[PDB]
Amino acid sequence: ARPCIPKSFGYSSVVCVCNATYCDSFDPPTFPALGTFSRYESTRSGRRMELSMGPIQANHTGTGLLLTLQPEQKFQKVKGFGGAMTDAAALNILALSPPAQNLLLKSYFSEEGIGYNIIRVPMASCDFSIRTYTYADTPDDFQLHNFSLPEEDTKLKIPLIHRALQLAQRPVSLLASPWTSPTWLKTNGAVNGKGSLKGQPGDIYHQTWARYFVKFLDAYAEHKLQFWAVTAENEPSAGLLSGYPFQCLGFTPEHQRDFIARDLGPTLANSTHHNVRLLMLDDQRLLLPHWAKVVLTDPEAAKYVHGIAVHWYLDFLAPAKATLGETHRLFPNTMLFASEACVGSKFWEQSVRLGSWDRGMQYSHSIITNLLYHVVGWTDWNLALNPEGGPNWVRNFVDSPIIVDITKDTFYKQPMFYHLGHFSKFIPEGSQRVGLVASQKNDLDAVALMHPDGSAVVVVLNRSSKDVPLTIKDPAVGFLETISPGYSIHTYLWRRQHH
Ligand SMILES: *[C@@H]1O[C@H](CO)[C@@H](O[C@@H]2O[C@H](CO)[C@@H](O)[C@H](O)[C@H]2NC(C)=O)[C@H](O)[C@H]1NC(C)=O
Ligand SMILES: *[C@@H]1O[C@H](CO)[C@@H](O[C@@H]2O[C@H](CO)[C@@H](O)[C@H](O)[C@H]2NC(C)=O)[C@H](O)[C@H]1NC(C)=O
Ligand SMILES: C=C(C)c1cccc([C@@H](N)CN(C)S(=O)(=O)c2cc(F)cc(F)c2)c1
Ligand SMILES: *[C@@H]1O[C@H](CO)[C@@H](O)[C@H](O)[C@H]1NC(C)=O
Ligand SMILES: [K+]
Ligand SMILES: [K+]
Repeated sequence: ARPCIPKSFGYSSVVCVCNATYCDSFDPPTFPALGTFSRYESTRSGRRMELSMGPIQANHTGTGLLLTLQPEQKFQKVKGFGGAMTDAAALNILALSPPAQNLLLKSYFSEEGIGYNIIRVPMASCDFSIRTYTYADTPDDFQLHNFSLPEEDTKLKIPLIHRALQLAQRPVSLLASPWTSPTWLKTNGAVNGKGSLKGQPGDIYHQTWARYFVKFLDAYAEHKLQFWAVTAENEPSAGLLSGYPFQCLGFTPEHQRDFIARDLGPTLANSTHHNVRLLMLDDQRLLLPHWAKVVLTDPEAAKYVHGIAVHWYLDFLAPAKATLGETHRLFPNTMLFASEACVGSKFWEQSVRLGSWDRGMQYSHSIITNLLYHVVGWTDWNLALNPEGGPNWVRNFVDSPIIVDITKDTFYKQPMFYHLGHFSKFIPEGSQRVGLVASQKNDLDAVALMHPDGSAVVVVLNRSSKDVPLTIKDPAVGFLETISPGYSIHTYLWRRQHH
């Protein structure tokens, strides 16, 4: 439709520039006819999800790298992909002119963009807020008569979510997560710092907190928004830490277990929102498998927990097999879901690196990692930030796939945007990961899935500098002869028919 207008800021690759009159976009999605494949290619050298087509061939007589699809080796079904409508994201989006706002939202949520189908919604304030508040700051309101949504919700987040839903053809799922409770429910009486709910699960404090989730869902439902899931707390481990700088609420895994079993599970199940799924953890992966063991081996907690939400701070190393792998082995029927990821959080690295191919590769490598370890979806953090990586009331700035420069009424689509889009655009909800076997050792990262309609999608990431010729074999269908250029990412799509 409209190509990337590239701009360099001195990092390893380019951003695509959008403004009030222009943004890069795709034509309406169509599949290549049976016997043809589509390839979307992005490269450090500047290609941005460029479409080409090739033939599927009956024969192959190379001896080089062969990737054989395993369409009958089935893994997890995919929920989807998206990002977070924080106060910071909403403020940044709405600071653009109406035309630029629309082109930003279409970039993420339209079929002429990358087809996001998940939005994570903070329950009141977090670090990516400029005001500290909860929905029930009036103290000792245990029946939550004064619970209400402030303008951050009613004027900023909710209208933007509605606009996103209008632009999407794919059903969008919302996920809610709280950072802090009202301070009068907390041992330390502050939004931040070390502190937990007062008392113990099953008591008035805990019941009030569970009821606040229902009040939140009720309030959003009054605005005609329904949630797919909630998490039991954003990063519950954070509130166990002395001096924690911003909004938090500390739970040990035992506290979370008992809160879910006694309070949050029963309260949600008793409500009109009983179909909303409950995800535990919502925290970093080295807390697994221990946290899953503590919560899910209690049958009274386990019956309320639909899944385990994981956060990915891509700046930092941690094992995958020992965390996600072991958790899936122990609890295969409890889905894993990546509810937050970000990069740029180290104080000594530039929060926003406009055009960083490396940060793009961190996004796609993380997504592939997640999908190969059974994770059913992947959710970015802030949908948009300013060039400082904000706003953020504690200056905990980070990067975002879209960076807004309001002085030019312009926004920049980072490599991260395209790396995420190589997945989000091409993996409909209900797709199933399938196997993909390499004939020889190689430097590529790849994942294969099957759409609900049986079509194939393969993503190939090359983090190496070398162009790698390869062949994809679909045993039902034939061979795709291709190349994975150095510092590229490709998505391949084709129709599958059997004979
Ligand atoms: C939005 O960005 C576009 C693309 O850069 C601007 O349009 C370009 O303007 C330059 C300078 O006149 C032309 O040489 C290009 O040919 C234009 N490109 C296209 C695709 O039209 C546009 O002026 C910007 N809009 C605003 C409101 O600033
Ligand atoms: C379970 O859900 C029902 C709502 O259907 C709750 O019943 C309401 O309780 C409030 C007081 O908390 C009353 O003022 C309403 O009149 C009740 N409504 C109905 C329709 O019965 C019930 O309290 C909930 N139980 C819990 C949370 O333990
Ligand atoms: C191209 C194919 C099909 C392929 C088959 C087997 C192995 C490989 C490896 N070169 C890389 N893998 C270990 S991986 O692709 O399985 C992988 C990549 C990732 F980004 C995160 C991860 F945990 C595993 C490639
Ligand atoms: C494919 O393979 C066999 C090799 O013997 C041959 O019969 C056939 O003509 C080849 N070429 C094509 C285009 O199918
Ligand atoms: K209030
Ligand atoms: K930083």
